[PDB]
Amino acid sequence: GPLGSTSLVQGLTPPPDFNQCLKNSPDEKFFSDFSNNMGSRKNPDPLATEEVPNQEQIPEEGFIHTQYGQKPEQPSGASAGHRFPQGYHSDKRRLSKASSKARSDDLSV
Repeated sequence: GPLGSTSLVQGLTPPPDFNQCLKNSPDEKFFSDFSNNMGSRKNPDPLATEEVPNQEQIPEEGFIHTQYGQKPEQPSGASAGHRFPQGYHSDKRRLSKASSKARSDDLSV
């Protein structure tokens, strides 16, 4: 009728939204869909570690004690030449402290 004869605007169609003004927004993500979850930043390693005191694990500053030893390992018995289980004749018995009177094990160890 009047006020709506020629100019007929039908803007309520469910498929489109109309409320985004149909201006597309070809991007407007700022991350430009490069990943989006890329700028979160958890642990991208900004340095290498954090501290890096001795660079590549340098224990040899100048405190080489080794009074305890343990540098050639050898977890297989002891000695690799003469050996002991090939005779076992220790004439050195001047070692005390050892309560070797109950070395029969029993159940007291």
